[PDB]
Amino acid sequence: YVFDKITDYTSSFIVHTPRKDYAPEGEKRVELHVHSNMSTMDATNSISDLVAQAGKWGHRAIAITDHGGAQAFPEAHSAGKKAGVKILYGVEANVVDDGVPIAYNDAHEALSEATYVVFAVATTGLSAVYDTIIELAAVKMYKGNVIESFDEFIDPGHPLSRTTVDLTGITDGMVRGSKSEEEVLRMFLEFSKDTILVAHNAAFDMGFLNTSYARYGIPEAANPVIDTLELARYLYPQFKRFGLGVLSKKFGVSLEHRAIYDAEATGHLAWIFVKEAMDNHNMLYHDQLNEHIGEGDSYKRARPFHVTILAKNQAGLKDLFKLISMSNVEYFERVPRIPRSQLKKMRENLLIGSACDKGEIFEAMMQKGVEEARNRAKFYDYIEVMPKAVYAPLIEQELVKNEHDLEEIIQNLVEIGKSLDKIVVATGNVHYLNEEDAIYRKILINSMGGANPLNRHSLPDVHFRTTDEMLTAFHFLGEETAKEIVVENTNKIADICEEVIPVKDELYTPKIPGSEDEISELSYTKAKQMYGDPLPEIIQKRLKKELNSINGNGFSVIYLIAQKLVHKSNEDGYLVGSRGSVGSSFVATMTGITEVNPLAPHYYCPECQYSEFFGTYGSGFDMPEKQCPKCGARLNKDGHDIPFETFLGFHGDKVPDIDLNFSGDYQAEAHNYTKVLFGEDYVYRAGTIGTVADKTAYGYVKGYERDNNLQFRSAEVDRLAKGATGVKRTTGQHPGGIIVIPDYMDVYDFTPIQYPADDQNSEWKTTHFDFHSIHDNVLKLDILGHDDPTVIRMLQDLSGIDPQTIPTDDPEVMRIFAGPEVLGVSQEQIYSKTGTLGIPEFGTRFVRGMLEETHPTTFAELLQISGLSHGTDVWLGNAEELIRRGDATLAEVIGCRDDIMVYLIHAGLDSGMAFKIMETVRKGQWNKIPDELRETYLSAMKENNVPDWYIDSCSKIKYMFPKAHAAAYVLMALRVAYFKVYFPILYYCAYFSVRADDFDLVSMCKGKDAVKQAMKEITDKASVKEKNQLTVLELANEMLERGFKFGMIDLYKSDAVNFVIEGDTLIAPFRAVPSLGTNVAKQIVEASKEDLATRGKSKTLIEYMNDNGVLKD
Ligand SMILES: [Mg+2]
Ligand SMILES: [Zn+2]
Ligand SMILES: [Zn+2]
Ligand SMILES: [Zn+2]
Ligand SMILES: [Zn+2]
Repeated sequence: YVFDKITDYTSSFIVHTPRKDYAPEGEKRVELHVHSNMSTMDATNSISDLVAQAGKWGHRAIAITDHGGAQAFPEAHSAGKKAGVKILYGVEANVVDDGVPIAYNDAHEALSEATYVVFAVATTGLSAVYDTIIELAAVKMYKGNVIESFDEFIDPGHPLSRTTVDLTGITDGMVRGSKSEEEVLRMFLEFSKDTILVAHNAAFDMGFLNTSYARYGIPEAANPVIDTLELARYLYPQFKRFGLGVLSKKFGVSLEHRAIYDAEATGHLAWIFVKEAMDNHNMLYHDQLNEHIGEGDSYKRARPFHVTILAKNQAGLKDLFKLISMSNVEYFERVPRIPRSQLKKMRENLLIGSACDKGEIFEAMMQKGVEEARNRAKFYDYIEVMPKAVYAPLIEQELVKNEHDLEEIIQNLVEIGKSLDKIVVATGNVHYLNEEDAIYRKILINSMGGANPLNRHSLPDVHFRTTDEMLTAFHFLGEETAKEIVVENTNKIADICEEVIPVKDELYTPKIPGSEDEISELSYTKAKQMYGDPLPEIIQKRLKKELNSINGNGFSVIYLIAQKLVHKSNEDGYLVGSRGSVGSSFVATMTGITEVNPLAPHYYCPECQYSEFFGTYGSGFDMPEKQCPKCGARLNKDGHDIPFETFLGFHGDKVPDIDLNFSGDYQAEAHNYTKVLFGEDYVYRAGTIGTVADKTAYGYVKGYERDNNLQFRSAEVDRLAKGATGVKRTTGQHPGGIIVIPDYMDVYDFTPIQYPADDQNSEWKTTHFDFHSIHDNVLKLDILGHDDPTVIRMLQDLSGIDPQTIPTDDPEVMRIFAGPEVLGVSQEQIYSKTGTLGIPEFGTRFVRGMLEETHPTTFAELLQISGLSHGTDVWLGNAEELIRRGDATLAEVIGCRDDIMVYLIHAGLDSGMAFKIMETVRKGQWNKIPDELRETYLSAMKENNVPDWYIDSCSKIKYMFPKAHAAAYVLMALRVAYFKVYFPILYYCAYFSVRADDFDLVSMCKGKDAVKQAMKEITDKASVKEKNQLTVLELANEMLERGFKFGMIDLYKSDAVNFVIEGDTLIAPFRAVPSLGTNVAKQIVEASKEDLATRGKSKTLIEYMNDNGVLKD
């Protein structure tokens, strides 16, 4: 089979009828237990392909039930709508019994004075139903002292398996000659009279005893019982391990596992436990031992079991989301846990199921008996019986002795269900699609090793089974029973559930009263202040069209939130930049959200509010410095000719998207204000599902071959890797996204919630679903963090210059981009043609060579450089050769999509056609577009006399950067350049303190020679770290060549993270010193050489300073 590379399903190399459901059309099964790749590191197939498979097999419904999550619900919805297959939305939850009693036969005896027969049993196994006691020990204890002892051996007819001979120190001879049970049971019944039975895991030992009793018609002997396991859990929740040995060790009790020892050990503890129960609490009787049960962290110590929960109706889906959210947020231990009481409250619209062999019913039937399974099954709505293979690992694990006993377990479960009038269904616990895939799942598990108990044994065959396979597998039950539990009951369960929709259809934005009016008032107030009450026609038309598009579509909330966030940012003294197309909005400019002005190049008078508008000038900043005609003030200039259609789309029917680069420091404050704005219960950090990628998958595959010692063709490694790829590995938060839920709706109408990476200490909750499926229905606010706003603010603190006052039309920043002669350093010295090292977006070697080659000296030319840099194929094979060959200037070449549109409309082409042409070129689809469309575009361009090179340039373009983000980058660059060109020490301090994280401090402090040698090493090389060090070292060499110097870290002159300035030397932060740490840095700031070492706690860092000359000081 060609998987890229041809696979025979046996091996791989480097140079078919699909599975069919043969059942009749109406007699197809419904698969009710499906695990997708959203079950963390458990299943490997996407829900989409499972749903597609089901749609080819004619099943009328399928159920998605992942392990503790619903993260495959949106993809499942899409797949079910494509395949015409009904989706039942469920989860495989880990449910913990809320209340597990400590005392079993409630009685009003006094614990301090009662007689305890602390007993124990050696066994042939764990299943009281299919294995028997091989020994019986007990110690009658009083007042904490032993009174009597009863130890006996019981001989099973079969020889003891080597497992028992080892687990239990009992051999066949050891019990070769022993009394019959009937007799040993009667002896223990008389011995255990008028006493309080005691056991560790008293459920296990009481079930065995009662089963043995019932084997001879002996009375059940229901005297009061105590389970030391539960008592220890309740009394010492602090412990995380409660096994006898562990507990015996903790409380200093000695044990080798022979029943006699076990018994004496439990007794030596049980005395302590009962004393603690009587003293530390008010439990002086047996009954009082059960009063406080299932209260508190009880969920944390309980052992979860698998349950299947299916949403009955849309209310049921909301309830499943609330249960998933609570299991993630309130009842999480090493897994999302649902207390059984919570599942009972919310079950009117939930069909609860018995799940798999890890369920309560299968566990009870295989280890406790039909009556316990019949009582537990009372709580479920349907019973799940899987084909024997799924239960095959149990036989290999020796839980079920043979195929005869396993057939007895499945048949009993079918009967118990008919008896209680419950739907019994065959499910399949599907974890993969076809059987060739099994190895896919096996290669994924092996990676976890001892973490996954599934490794201890072999994995089952959990593959989607056709209807006939399931029917044939359960045929062992009978003919009118297999067809019932496979086809009829499953379809009955499917018909019970009403159609559910997990994802909404429209966008639900928050409501702020007076938002449209507020946005209009802000925009018009700013416009009047900048251009006068008799507003110019151009600005009038722009504002009217923008505001009609915004307020008309109900998007004023997006702009209003953006405005409040940016205003608060300004009040704290932080500039907010933007990413995307928000700068294309003049309402965004006037409301203060953006600093880019999308208007046409224009002059405006600061005092008269006069105005003149112009495509002769590419941008207003690139215009003569004229003086106001009306008065003597220097006319201000602005405008970058950015249409709003790029942001609000043609016709303005598009949802505004405002990504704001707030400072890295202030992002927390911004998110907290988004909470204040909408409430702590309606804002959630966005969520991302980190999965396994091919590098990791290849690693896991190679690890399997090494561990199992099997060679694979390299191509087989490749095929196996492409198959373990896409499996959920973890969950994360988006870098700065926040999702807001309308106060007239709750999060559960959209998604469950959780903590990122399941960290319960997280200050924010994330959405359970991907932001990629909830962002078309609720507002996703991108409050991103960027280092640029952190640099400008510190430069303002260091210099006082208000950032806005800085002029971006300076006549020396163009010089910075032409050459370093403005800086006062030679190209030979700074090792770069342009003195733009460290100017945001203008210091990468590639972009620096682009500048050296084209020598731009205008704001429009700098925008073209930024576009050439963030566009694929727009330059290396496009405008780099059109410029070197001399065909076109830097200004003429295509650099941004908005530039494409403006030029096509600067020429006679109609605006609508250009928008279409701009979109086509932006999406790298010009080649893809059919000749009819390409011909319309070509004819229009030629009629407007479009230069022939332009069309050729368009054909090779892939992705083109937006013009507004480019203008933001260029403004930040020009402000940081003002300081670099005018106030160098301040610029250098800000850059290092905010961006530089890796300093070869000793080399930088030594002088130029050292930095030069260090750069050579990197030049000869290299790891990401080496190149980061090389960028910091290059800025260091520029600063050193400029006469400024660095200083060694000073105990009384070094800030923890920020460089300090004295003359032309920046004192260095403690953070820079190799691994001086950040917490250690803060501690030093808070504060003999030994005394300093103490405040810091590291001897190794003390040795560093002792060698670099601070400790010498
Ligand atoms: Mg025991
Ligand atoms: Zn699983
Ligand atoms: Zn399960
Ligand atoms: Zn399962
Ligand atoms: Zn004027």
